[PDB]
Amino acid sequence: HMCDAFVGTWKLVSSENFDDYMKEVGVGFATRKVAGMAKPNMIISVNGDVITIKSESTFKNTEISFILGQEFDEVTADDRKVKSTITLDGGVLVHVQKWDGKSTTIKRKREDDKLVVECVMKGVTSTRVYERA
Ligand SMILES: O=C(O)c1csc(CCc2cccc(Cl)c2)n1
Repeated sequence: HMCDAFVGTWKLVSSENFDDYMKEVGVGFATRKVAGMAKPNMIISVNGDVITIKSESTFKNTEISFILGQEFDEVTADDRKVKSTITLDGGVLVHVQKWDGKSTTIKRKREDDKLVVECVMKGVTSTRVYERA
């Protein structure tokens, strides 16, 4: 029952500062523009100890499966090859990505009927709000 409130299909409804976040991560112009235009559906499911997060959009379809606290190698939608660890901290899913001596954290939180995604690198944050599909 660890992630019960996150499970489901969620659709993007708002975004703030995502272009700047992507600039900080190092994403190039054309990818930023097409990725920024995406309106992803995020699909979260749990089977035993294995969590799966899919993100589907006209930009890219991604899928990760993982066990909490257990690192995995990930190819991000922007084509970074990162070492990722996802943990639950106080009811927040905390997704840390390490690559080329850099780090970024993606937090996923349930707030009211929304699923809020907060993306941080260095002092640049982006907040993206999803609603049930
Ligand atoms: O709203 C989302 O699901 C969301 C926000 S950041 C993220 C990781 C994947 C990602 C996609 C495009 C550019 C970069 Cl730099 C990172 N996913």
